[PDB]
Formats: sequence, structure tokens, C-alpha cells
Amino acid sequence: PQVTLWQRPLVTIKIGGQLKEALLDTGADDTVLEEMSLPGRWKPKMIGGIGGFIKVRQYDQILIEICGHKAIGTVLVGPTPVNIIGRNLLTQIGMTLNFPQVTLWQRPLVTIKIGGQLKEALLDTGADDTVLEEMSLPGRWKPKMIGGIGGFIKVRQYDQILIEICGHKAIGTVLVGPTPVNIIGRNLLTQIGATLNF
Repeated sequence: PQVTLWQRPLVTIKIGGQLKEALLDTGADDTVLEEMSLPGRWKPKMIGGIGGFIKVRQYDQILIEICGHKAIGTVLVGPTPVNIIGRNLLTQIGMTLNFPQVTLWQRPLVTIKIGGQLKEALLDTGADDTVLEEMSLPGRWKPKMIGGIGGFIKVRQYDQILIEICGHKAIGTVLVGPTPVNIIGRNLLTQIGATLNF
């Protein structure tokens, strides 16, 4: 199955006897699921994301079926706004990122050039938007707030911004704010024909 990114890459997952929809997030190291009844022993833990940090329970050796493919791994249950399938599980179902082909055993970082500066960014299929760390950018912007795992952050919106991603050019909206890492969302990934194969 091959997935384009014009729409959030949602899939069906069966976990703990229950059926849920979850987002294939190349930008997440871990898999985070909304609060749900899970049998077993857990361990308190915290994870970071945009907007802040959240407290979650960690369950190891959990079985999960993603689009028919079974997989066993660590699962984090917590106050997430969306069920997220991170790289720990994506690699188990042979998930690849084709735009070159990128495996997910390592965070999918690529180099981008924007505003005459070179930076590294994370290819995030789980993000609708592209949010970059504070930086000198010409043009006029507009205030805006986006949400993430730990909450909402205030960012400056710039439209019609040229970006060269791993070689290819693309023009689109870029949000600039307090992000822990530069994020390339679906509004640009689609422009460089990035597909998700597994």
C-alpha cells in the first residue's frame, strides 16, 4: 500500500481488542495513543512534542495490528490529541519514505535551504504545517497558534516562502516559532511528491 500526503495519513489499528484510527507520523520516535483500557503493567514517563510535555504510561510488548500487519512494541498511552504511530512501529511494517527512498530506522532528517541559510529539518507526515525554529526571514507575517502534543504555541506565519528541500524547490507557507526541531509538514511534502510506502 502506497499513501500520498494530500490528506492526513490515517490508518486502522486493532489494539487490545479495540478498533481505532491512527496517524502515521514519521516525525515521532514513539507511538502515542489516547487514553484506553490496556491490560498489563506500566511505567510513568514523559514525552516532548510541540507545545510542551505530557505524562504517559508506558506499556512494552504490546501487540498491535496496523492495516493488517501485526507488530509488537512499546506503546505510550496518554492525553494525545491524535493517536500517533511513531517510528518504533513504522519500521516493523517496512514503512519507507519515498520522495530517494528513506527508511525510518533513524529520524528522517534532510537539509533545507531557506532565506539564504542552511538548516536541517525533519520530514513529518504527522504535521499538516511546516514549522521552523526562530530565524531571520524577510517579508510580512501574521500571528497564529498551532497545536501539538504538549499544547499550543504562538508562531509567525509567512506565506509564499521559497524552500529547497533535499534538492527540490517548493513555495508555501512556513510557520516560525518555538519548536524543538525544524518540521516539514504535508503542505510541502506533497509539493515534492513524497509518498509513504509499507
